[PDB]
Amino acid sequence: SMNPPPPETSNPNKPKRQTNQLQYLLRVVLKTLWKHQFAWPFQQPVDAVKLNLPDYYKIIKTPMDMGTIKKRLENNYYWNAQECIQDFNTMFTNCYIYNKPGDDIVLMAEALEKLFLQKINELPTEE
Ligand SMILES: CNc1cnn(C)c(=O)c1Cl
Repeated sequence: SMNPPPPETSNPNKPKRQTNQLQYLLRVVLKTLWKHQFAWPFQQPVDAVKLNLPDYYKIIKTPMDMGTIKKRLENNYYWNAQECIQDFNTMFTNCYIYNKPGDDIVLMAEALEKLFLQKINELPTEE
């Protein structure tokens, strides 16, 4: 079984804007998570072929990862901050759905989610 194509990261047919919250999601949220000791498994799409996990994309129909989110933010793919927050939420939920609770990857995802929630609880004000 092949990997699926990665999620779309640009689209010239959508209007674009810079906002306080979107800037914060890249400059603070993404950048801070990216530096975490346990960020590496979440920095790019899950390579189910190399991991020999052909059931990964049988189970996970909405893949998401921080590499994709980073590109989306850089490419102004999101109009609303919540679209980006939803992508982070999806990334964590995918990990929890697919993996066994005792797996290191879940411990890692949970550590990142803790940091994520700390950062989004300090989201700046909307225009
Ligand atoms: C490299 N990241 C991985 C690898 N395997 N699985 C099952 C995952 O959920 C993740 Cl995030």
